[PDB]
Amino acid sequence: KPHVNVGTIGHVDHGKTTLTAAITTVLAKTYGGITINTSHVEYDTPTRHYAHVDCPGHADYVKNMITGAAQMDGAILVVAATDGPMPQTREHILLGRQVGVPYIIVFLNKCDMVDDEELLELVEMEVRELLSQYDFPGDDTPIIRGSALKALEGEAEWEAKIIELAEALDSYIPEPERAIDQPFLLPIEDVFSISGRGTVVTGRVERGIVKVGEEVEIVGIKDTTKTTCTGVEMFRKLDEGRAGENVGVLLRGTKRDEIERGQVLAKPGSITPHTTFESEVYVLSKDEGGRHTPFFKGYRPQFYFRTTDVTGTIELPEGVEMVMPGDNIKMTVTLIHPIAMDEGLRFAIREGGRTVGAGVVAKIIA
Amino acid sequence: KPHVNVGTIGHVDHGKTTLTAAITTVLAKTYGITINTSHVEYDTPTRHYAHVDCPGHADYVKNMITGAAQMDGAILVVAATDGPMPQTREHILLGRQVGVPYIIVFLNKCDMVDDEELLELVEMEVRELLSQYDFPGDDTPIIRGSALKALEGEAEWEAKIIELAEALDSYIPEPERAIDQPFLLPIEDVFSISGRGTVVTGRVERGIVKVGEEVEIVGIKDTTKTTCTGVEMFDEGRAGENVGVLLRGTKRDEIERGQVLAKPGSITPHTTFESEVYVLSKDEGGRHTPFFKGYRPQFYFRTTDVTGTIELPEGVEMVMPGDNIKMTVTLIHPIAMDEGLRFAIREGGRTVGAGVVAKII
Ligand SMILES: Nc1nc2c(ncn2[C@@H]2O[C@H](COP(=O)(O)OP(=O)(O)O)[C@@H](O)[C@H]2O)c(=O)[nH]1
Ligand SMILES: Nc1nc2c(ncn2[C@@H]2O[C@H](COP(=O)(O)OP(=O)(O)O)[C@@H](O)[C@H]2O)c(=O)[nH]1
Ligand SMILES: [Mg+2]
Ligand SMILES: [Mg+2]
Repeated sequence: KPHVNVGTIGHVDHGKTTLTAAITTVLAKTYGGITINTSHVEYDTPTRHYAHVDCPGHADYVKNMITGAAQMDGAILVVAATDGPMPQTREHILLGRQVGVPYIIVFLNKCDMVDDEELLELVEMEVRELLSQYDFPGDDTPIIRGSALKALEGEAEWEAKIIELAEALDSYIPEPERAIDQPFLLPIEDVFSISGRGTVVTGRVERGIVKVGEEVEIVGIKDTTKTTCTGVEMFRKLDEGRAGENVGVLLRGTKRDEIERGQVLAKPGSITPHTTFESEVYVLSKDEGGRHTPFFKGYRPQFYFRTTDVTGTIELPEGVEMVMPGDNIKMTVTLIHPIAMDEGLRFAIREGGRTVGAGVVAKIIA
Repeated sequence: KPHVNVGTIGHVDHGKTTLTAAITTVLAKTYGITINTSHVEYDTPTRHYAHVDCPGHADYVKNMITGAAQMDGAILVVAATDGPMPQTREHILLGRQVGVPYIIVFLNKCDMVDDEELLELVEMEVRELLSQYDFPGDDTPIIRGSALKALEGEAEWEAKIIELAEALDSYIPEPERAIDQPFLLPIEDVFSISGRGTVVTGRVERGIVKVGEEVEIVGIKDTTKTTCTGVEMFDEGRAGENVGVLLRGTKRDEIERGQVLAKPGSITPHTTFESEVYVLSKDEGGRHTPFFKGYRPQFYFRTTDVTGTIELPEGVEMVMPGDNIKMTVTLIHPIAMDEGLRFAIREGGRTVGAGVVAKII
């Protein structure tokens, strides 16, 4: 069955842990470095298998969304009807946009505590306005009015709202693109000359398929060039290399001195090089073995993108003067040379190979 | 001259604006949160008065809870024609809760009420209301007047404005000056200055700290005590000055922002208190929806935020934007506090409410 990665987000005390348990309980009855703190559960509807991540606190949601083990195919925003939207409601929607969470469904929780239908519609309208503020489609967003606690306790009218939520997961969250179905991309690691064959470049194929005879672009670091794949070897047992495989790709004519580590091989026109991008960055705390002191607009660390690192300079948002350990911030980075990147690409910030930060490319500038 | 802060309270249309004008006129010839105020100053022979009046009920609620000046006394205006009305009662109760220490009554519109029995009946109702809220109803000065006929220059009614001013002068004591109260310093910055030791900085709120004096360190953690070994201004530090206080012994990790330095014994730490709270309206940039008993915002006391949980009054289920309510607050750790301490209610460092400590539990 199709595998979908989801997770709960929202303000502390709004009911993310309770909802996580209610979903597991009801679906079983009905259909039966950086420190990463997570709760992991799996559950099934008739057509799909879900892997669900919840986190204990705000800082953990920030780290999961920016560098967690699984990319969320969709998020369940939990909003308590009693408080309405709160600061981490807003912060988690914003972070969802910045890190590329593609869909959000809302579970309006604690509706057992709110008798007033006008009050429920008022909270729903505030949530849709907030979703639309951050470029989610607030008017089309599924909003389920429920009680995680009364569903976990076995009340039929509230268990029905959990079923309604799972029906929205199935209908509203599409399966992501499989890596094998995306445009070919190989992050280049080693570069060899083989006598009377030519230049071989190695790496693990990230996306797609490369076949003997296909044109490839060499993208990043230096101006983009093009060549032809004249052979493909797979490391561990017509010729081709597939997403997830370690391969050696033989190139026509390209010399050792015309291709390097940290460039990519890609389907021509599928990916572009950039120096300048907006990002969301988590700065490691002192307890995670990161920086002890804040940094300012001058800071010049190394950015680690796939198989290489590149120096760059940062700009901070309007009215922000410094960035403290453990903070997350929007920063505009200018790398000393271009790197192949799309929105959603993860990177590390390092100081002599101590990790000090984790980022996601939010928006490419020019 | 001694400076005294006063103001008018009472029900819409009972004559607070008219009385404000009448006092000014007769004394001259004789001698975020949206803050809406009318400010006038007037003098008696011995005292200078700064007087605040407000246009609407919601403005009087905001002035009492978060106004720039603590009232030393309030003039309650009651129309003899209506008697006490809902905002009469609400302002007296709020006055008790925010610690307004004296109320004088101006029974207004007596130009419209020819019947002495009826005037005595309104006076008895006002005295009973004041006593219901622990003001001294039986001994409260009550002046029978007409703000309008005084403002229009009728001598019989101008004389009652003079009677009201003589009551301001005799009934309202001057407040304690901050310089004469026990030393209190809200702690902001904490430095280690090797060769001297730990300096704590802030603006002296009350009193004087002198080199060699013992201070208590109050709030957040269990109370500790040490000695002042130095005072720098940015021998002593006085109320209103920015200072750095050097401490005997204390390490940078044994003192923190949000604690206070105090005269020992003068202030105690508490988690639990009753408060009067004004919740900002949507138009003031506050909350859009009501909150219920589970709400857990931050409470800003002097120099620091502290998370807390709330209990509402019996039979209150929710609090709307723009409402003012009595709430019981339980903070996650103690804060040095007395009755009358103001605080902010914040969401993500953004202000959603203003309150005052009414009773320590
Ligand atoms: N009344 C009510 N309480 C709820 C509901 N869901 C959760 N709670 C309570 O709210 C509190 C916080 O829930 P929890 O799931 O731990 O919140 P989290 O911080 O978002 O994970 C717990 O006491 C829950 O029992 C609900 O639907 N109705
Ligand atoms: N007859 C009479 N009318 C008065 C007196 N004092 C005020 N008024 C009138 O009552 C109305 C309300 O007065 P105002 O001072 O604006 O009331 P506020 O809402 O309490 O500020 C106005 O029409 C005044 O002229 C008074 O002593 N006698
Ligand atoms: Mg939880
Ligand atoms: Mg008025």
